Amino acid sequence: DPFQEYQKDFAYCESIIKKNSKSFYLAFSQLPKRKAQSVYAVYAFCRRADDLIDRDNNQAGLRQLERQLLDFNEGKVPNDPVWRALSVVFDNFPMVTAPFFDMLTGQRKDADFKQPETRKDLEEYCYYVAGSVGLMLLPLLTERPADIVVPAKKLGEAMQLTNILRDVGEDYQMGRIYLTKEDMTRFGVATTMLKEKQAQTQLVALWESLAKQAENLYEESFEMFPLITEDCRQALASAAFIYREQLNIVRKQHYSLFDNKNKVSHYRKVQLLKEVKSYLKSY
Ligand SMILES: CC(C)=CCC/C(C)=C/CC/C(C)=C/CSP(=O)(O)OP(=O)(O)O
Ligand SMILES: CC(C)=CCC/C(C)=C/CC/C(C)=C/CSP(=O)(O)OP(=O)(O)O
Ligand SMILES: [Mg+2]
Ligand SMILES: [Mg+2]
Ligand SMILES: [Mg+2]
Repeated sequence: DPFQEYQKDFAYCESIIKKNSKSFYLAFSQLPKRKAQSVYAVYAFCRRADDLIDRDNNQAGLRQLERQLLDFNEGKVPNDPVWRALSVVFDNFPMVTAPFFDMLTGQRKDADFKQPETRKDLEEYCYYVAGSVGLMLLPLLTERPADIVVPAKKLGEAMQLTNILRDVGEDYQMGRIYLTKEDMTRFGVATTMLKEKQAQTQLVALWESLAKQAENLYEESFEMFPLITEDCRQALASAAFIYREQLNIVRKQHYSLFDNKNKVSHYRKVQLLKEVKSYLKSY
C-alpha cells in the first residue's frame, strides 16, 4: 500500500499545506483521503517553487527544482519527500508533467518581474502560475482531464486574479504591479494611488472591472461540475467559493489595498461549505 509505504512523505506534504493555506487545506480535506493527500503533494511542489522566487529570490534553487522535474519526467524519481509522494500520485492517476514545467516557467518569469502591458499578457501569465495548477490536479478530479481543460484553466485564472486584487498594496511595496498598463490608462489610475490605504475612485473602477472578469471566470469554470467525479465536487467547489469570497472582503473594507489576507473567518468558511453543498444539489 504505497500510502503506507510513503506515509511520512505524504505527512510532510500535508503539514506544508496545513501551515501555508488554511483555506485550501480545509477545502481539499473534504476529498477522500488518498485524493486529498495527492493534492497536498501537488500543493507542496507548487509552494516550494513559489517560495523559492517570491520569498528567497533564489534562482539557483529554482534551477535545481527544474533539474529534479526533468529527471522525474524521464522516470528517474528524485530521492526527496515531495518527489517521492508525487511519484505515487503519478503511479496512481494519469498525471502529466507538462503543467509542472509550466509552473516553473511562470515562476522564473516572476524572478525578473515586468508589469503586464495588456490583459492578454496578464491572462497568459495567470495560466503559467495558476491555470497550470488546475491542470496538475485535473487527473485527480475527473475521469478524463482533456474534457474540461478549458474551464479548469479558467478557475485557476479567476483565483490568480483574486489574489492580485487582494494584494495590490503589498505587491506594489515589493516592486510589483500586476494590474495592466492598459487598464491603468483606461481608468486613469496613477501608480501613486497604489500606495494608499483605500482605493481612489479611479482605482475602484479598475478594481471592479477586473473583479467582474474574475467573477465571470469563476462562474464559467463551474461548467465543469457535471464531469467532476461526484466525491470530488464538494471539495473543489469549496476551494472556489472560499477563494472568491476574498473579493467581497476587499469590498466590505471599502477597497482597502493592504491587510486583506486571512480575513475570511472560520465561521464564514463553514457557511460557505454549507452554501456549496446546497449549490451542488442543482447539479
Ligand atoms: C495544489 C493547490 C491546491 C494549490 C497550489 C497553489 C500554489 C502554492 C501555487 C504556487 C504559485 C501561486 C499561484 C502562488 C500564490 S499567488 P502569490 O505568490 O502572489 O501569493 P502568496 O503571497 O504566495 O500567497
Ligand atoms: C483545481 C482546479 C481545476 C483549479 C484551481 C487551481 C488552483 C488551486 C490554483 C491556485 C491559484 C492560487 C492563487 C492559489 C493561492 S495559493 P496560497 O497557499 O498562497 O493561499 P494564498 O495565496 O495566501 O491565498
Ligand atoms: Mg508567486
Ligand atoms: Mg508567493
Ligand atoms: Mg500575489
